[PDB]
Amino acid sequence: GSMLDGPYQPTTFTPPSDYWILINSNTNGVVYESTNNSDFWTAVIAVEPHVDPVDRQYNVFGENKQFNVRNDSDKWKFLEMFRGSSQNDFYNRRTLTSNTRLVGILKYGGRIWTFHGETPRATTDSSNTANLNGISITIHSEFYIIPRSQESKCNEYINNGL
Ligand SMILES: CC(=O)N[C@@H]1[C@@H](O[C@@H]2O[C@H](CO)[C@H](O)[C@H](O)[C@H]2O[C@@H]2O[C@@H](C)[C@@H](O)[C@@H](O)[C@@H]2O)[C@H](O)[C@@H](CO)O[C@H]1O
Repeated sequence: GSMLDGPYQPTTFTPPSDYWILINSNTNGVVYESTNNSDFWTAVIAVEPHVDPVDRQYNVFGENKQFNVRNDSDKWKFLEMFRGSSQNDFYNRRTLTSNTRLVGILKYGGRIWTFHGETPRATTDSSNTANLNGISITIHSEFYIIPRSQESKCNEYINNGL
């Protein structure tokens, strides 16, 4: 393969450990939905530039939800919405403000890692789970696969683009 392997078309799958999934977001709305149905639900919402605070409807994990969103940047903003238990409300856990429209997720070392902050200085952070292998993802845009060992490149792509 290539080190940067893709693009792959939208699908649902169980990500392999130790590869970055790099998603080229092409629109507003749900970029991906990821859960193991027990303790980990993350959905990322894309919010186009210059959106004043507004309540929008999104379907996530087959549930209509209303999220208040805003973006006061020229860049796109990606909202990580999380719940760690089925009955809890989703909350906005992390954001990534980005000119490149690339969003990253990785299973590595018992945890899920994602990029947050603001390009070109976006950085990674981890999220815990007691069922890492059970996490599946439905990705609604094209994506790429890059080994964790080449995170340096992944970071470059997240921060400066393809
Ligand atoms: C110390 C370490 O290995 N950190 C890993 C993370 O990689 C770091 O990511 C931060 C942003 O949050 C910085 O970019 C930092 O430079 C990164 O460390 C560099 O790259 C990593 C992959 C290693 O090669 C390290 O030697 C190098 O300095 C990484 O994001 C997470 C999740 O994969 O694991 C951390 O251990």
